[PDB]
Amino acid sequence: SDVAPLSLGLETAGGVMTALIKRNSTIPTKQTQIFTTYSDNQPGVLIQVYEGERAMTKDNNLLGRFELSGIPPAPRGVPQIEVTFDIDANGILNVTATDKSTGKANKITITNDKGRLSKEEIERMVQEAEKYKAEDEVQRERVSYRLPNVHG
Amino acid sequence: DVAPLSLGLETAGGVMTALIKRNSTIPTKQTQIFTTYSDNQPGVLIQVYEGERAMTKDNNLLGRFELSGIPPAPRGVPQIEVTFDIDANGILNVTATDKSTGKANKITITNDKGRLSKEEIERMVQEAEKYKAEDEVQRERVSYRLPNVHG
Repeated sequence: SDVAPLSLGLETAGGVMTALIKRNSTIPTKQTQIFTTYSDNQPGVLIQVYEGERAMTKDNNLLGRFELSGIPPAPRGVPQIEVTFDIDANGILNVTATDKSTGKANKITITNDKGRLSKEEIERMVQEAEKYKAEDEVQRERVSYRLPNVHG
Repeated sequence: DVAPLSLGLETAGGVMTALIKRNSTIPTKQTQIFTTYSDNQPGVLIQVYEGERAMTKDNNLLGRFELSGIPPAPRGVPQIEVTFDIDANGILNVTATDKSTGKANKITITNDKGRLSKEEIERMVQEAEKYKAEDEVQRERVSYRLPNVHG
C-alpha cells in the first residue's frame, strides 16, 4: 500500500502542530478527532492544514486554510468541532470541520502529494526534521506548561 | 450508506482496534499497519470483530484467518499491512499483507444487511451505551498493562 510521505495535521492554539495522519502510515486512511475552542465565546475556528514533522507549524508547510464560523457563544473548550482528515485511494486529502451542535461544516480538498512535491523535496523536509529532533522533543514536552503573559 | 457498526481487529490482549468506525460512509477502504507481538513470531491471527465495545470478547466475531510465513525478526519489526474494504454492495474484504515478502491472505464477509437486522444493530448500540463508562476505563489503561513473573 502507498504511504503518506509526510505527517498531516492542524495548527492548534499557540502555533502547535497537531498531526492527525503520521508520516509512513498507509493510505487510504480516514482519521477523526474532536477539537474545540480556546477562548470563551469564540465564534469560529480557523482550520489551517499543515504538512511536515516539526513541532511548531511555522516550521511546517501550510497546504490550505478555511474558517468554520457561526459557533454559538459558549465557554472555552465546550464546543465540539469534529475534524476529519480523509486520504482516499487516489491520495487526495479532504479535511472537514463540523460543529456537532448545528451540523454546520466546511471543508477543503488538497491534491495528493505526488501532484505537489517531488521525492527529493520530501527527503529534504525529513532530513531537516531529523536535524532538529532534539529541539522539537523539548517543545513537545513543554506544550502543556505554557504560561500567560504579564498584564502590565 | 454507512457502516452501522464499527469493524476492526483484535490486537494483543483482547483489545478492539477499529479500522472502520460506526456511521462511516461506505463504500470505503481503510488501511493500517499492524505488527507482531513476540520475537520471531512466524504468523499473525487476524480476527475480524464488529461492535462498539473496548474488548473483543464483548463484540461479535465475523471471521478469522492466519497470515503465516513471517520471516524471523524482533517483535514489532514486521510490517503487516491490513486493509478493510467495503464495496458498493456493502461486501467487506479484509486483507493482511506481509510487506517484505508480499504474501497476503484475505477473507470476504457478507454485507451487513445480509447478516443483521436493524433491531439487532440497535440492540448492540444500546448495550454499548450502557457500558460506555466501564469501557472508558479499559481504553484509558490499555497502554499501562503490566506483565507478571513466569515461575
